[PDB]
Amino acid sequence: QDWEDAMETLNDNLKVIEKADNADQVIAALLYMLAAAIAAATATPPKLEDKSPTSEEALAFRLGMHELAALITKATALAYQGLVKEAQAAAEQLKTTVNAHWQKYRS
Amino acid sequence: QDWEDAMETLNDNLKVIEKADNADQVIAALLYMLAAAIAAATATPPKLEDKSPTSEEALAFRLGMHELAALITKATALAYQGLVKEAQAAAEQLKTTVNAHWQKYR
Amino acid sequence: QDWEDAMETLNDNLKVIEKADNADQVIAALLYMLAAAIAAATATPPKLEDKSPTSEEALAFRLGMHELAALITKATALAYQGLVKEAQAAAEQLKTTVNAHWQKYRSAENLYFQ
Ligand SMILES: [Ca+2]
Ligand SMILES: [Ca+2]
Ligand SMILES: [Ca+2]
Ligand SMILES: [Cl-]
Ligand SMILES: [Cl-]
Ligand SMILES: [Zn+2]
Repeated sequence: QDWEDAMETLNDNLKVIEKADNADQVIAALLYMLAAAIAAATATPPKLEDKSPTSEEALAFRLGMHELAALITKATALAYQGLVKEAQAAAEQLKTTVNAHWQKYRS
Repeated sequence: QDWEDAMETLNDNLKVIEKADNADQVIAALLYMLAAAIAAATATPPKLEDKSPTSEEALAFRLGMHELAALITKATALAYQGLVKEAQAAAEQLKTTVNAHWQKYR
Repeated sequence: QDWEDAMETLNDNLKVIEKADNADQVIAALLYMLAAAIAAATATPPKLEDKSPTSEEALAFRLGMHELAALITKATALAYQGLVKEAQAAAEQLKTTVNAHWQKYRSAENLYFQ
């Protein structure tokens, strides 16, 4: 379970959420995303492979992954309330923040 | 994410929890609190604007927010078991922790 | 005592999961585990009592606790889907990682000079 694997899991579950039809499928997908976001914050992306883990740059990376976890959790709260369309809209929005982090640290 | 709005979200959802009649209302509110607590730990509160992000003081702030997330999650477990009164009581203790954190870092 | 207490909570709920008969029992236990894993990442284990909290070694400990939280959350996703046997199997795998972390960071005082 490396960083790219966690990012792939985020991508795959975003596509599941977009096609889902009920709250339970959305919530399951968001829980898998939350697990991947937490895992990604413990992993080292390509751009940081030889950086000091206590560097400001590495801390910023980990905080960015926590930002994703916060957005995923808020979308989970919406879906738990039965606001499924709202949770799907929230997932579509956080896709862009996930993409920002993916593009910043990949390769 | 910004720290002040996360604190407001925590405060708002504590009041939702106090008024709640069933476990699902409590769980949803706790999930909004958990998202806010996670978000708050990625921000720099006013008291830390003059400190390095890698400082001991900034780490203590982020660990404090993680402590809050841990308490929220435990209250969520209680509410998931249908222990609404116990979850509301855990949330009352949560309020003290949130208040203290707000006063320390505002 | 905070770190040891959280490790005890993890172990206690792994047994709950092993004995569970439905998804809701597993989910509640995993949520208690997730709370304990998050709490443990704010604690200082015996092996780190003399180290700077901003040290690389303290950070590696906190990341190891986050690794547990990620595994617990994945098991929660399985149980939320109703895949109870699968979540219980994930929890058994989790026990191995919990034990590894416990052995790494617990006090080794009883083994000194053996
Ligand atoms: Ca892959
Ligand atoms: Ca791989
Ligand atoms: Ca406002
Ligand atoms: Cl976290
Ligand atoms: Cl037992
Ligand atoms: Zn964290």
